[PDB]
Amino acid sequence: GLMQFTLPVRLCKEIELFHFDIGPFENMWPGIFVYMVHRSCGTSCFELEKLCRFIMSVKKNYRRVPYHNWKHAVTVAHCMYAILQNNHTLFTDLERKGLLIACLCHDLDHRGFSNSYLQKFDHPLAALYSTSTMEQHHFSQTVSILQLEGHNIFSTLSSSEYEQVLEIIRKAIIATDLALYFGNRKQLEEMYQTGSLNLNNQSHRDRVIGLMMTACDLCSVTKLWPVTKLTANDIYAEFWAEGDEMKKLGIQPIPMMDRDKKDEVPQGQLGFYNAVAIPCYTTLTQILPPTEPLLKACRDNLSQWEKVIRGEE
Ligand SMILES: O=C(Nc1cnccc1C(=O)N1CCCC1)c1nc(C2CC2)ccc1Nc1cncnc1
Ligand SMILES: [Mg+2]
Ligand SMILES: [Zn+2]
Repeated sequence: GLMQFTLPVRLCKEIELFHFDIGPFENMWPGIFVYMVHRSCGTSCFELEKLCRFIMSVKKNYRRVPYHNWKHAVTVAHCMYAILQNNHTLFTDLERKGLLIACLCHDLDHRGFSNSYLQKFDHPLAALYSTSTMEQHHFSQTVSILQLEGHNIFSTLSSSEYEQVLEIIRKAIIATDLALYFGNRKQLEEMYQTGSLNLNNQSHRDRVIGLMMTACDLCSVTKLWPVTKLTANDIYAEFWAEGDEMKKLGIQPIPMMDRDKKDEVPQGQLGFYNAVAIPCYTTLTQILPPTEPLLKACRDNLSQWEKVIRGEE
């Protein structure tokens, strides 16, 4: 109970910053996450014995894929931890509990393939879940791990607190379906400009939390340039693997996914930062001013990709 986690000084300090990289030492990532839960939620809110067993079962059910892996889970959790700490009073004790857990579990058992690829392959998961295929599977896996003996970190919540937090986690994980992001941000944009945004409206919170999940999920675009550049390699390793599999099914893949069209990556990133990342963090900064560092960082990286095209690296 009096068992704080501490981090080495540089981590202790840098972990509060949005642009923090969790490092190449796998074995520290659980302590990092526990540290985040304790400082964000309390040393009280989860029985340590149970959290650790949950964290290690979640690690076990991420696969050894280049991008959608255990490292991504904790990177995404970290970003949500930074947002919650810089917007202390805007969130309930329960939202803080469920959101860090939602981020850790949001890509559980990802196989390194898009919802589209499942649909054209005709994967059983596409039979069982027609939209947000991987995302409904990710939530399904979360509930599975929560139902293993000695794994229910939510044991101490009232029945109604319990349905609230599992409903936050479910909406949170579904929101990470980037197909849903576009409309969800358009509505938040419209609601913020016309000033009808109201954080006591539950349907309004849901949208705001959805955008936070999109923000946290893309936070590799908000790191120092060298982290962003090297993460971009990982994401393209999966994209091209998927393109190979599309060709294997007799389907010309979109260029993003074609390893022959590697030349066109820097323009691809421009499109992405402009169509997705920049608008995402803009609307998020508008709703939550303290998140501006994510927007500043995203812009630097957009500018870094512009330098790539102009042959300046
Ligand atoms: O780069 C990404 N996507 C694209 C690249 N090239 C072309 C088109 C796209 C694209 O998805 N769209 C949709 C509509 C706009 C174009 C990208 N995608 C995603 C998910 C959407 C899967 C996550 C991160 C990403 N980048 C990235 C991540 N971490 C470090 N550095 C860079
Ligand atoms: Mg995902
Ligand atoms: Zn993700």
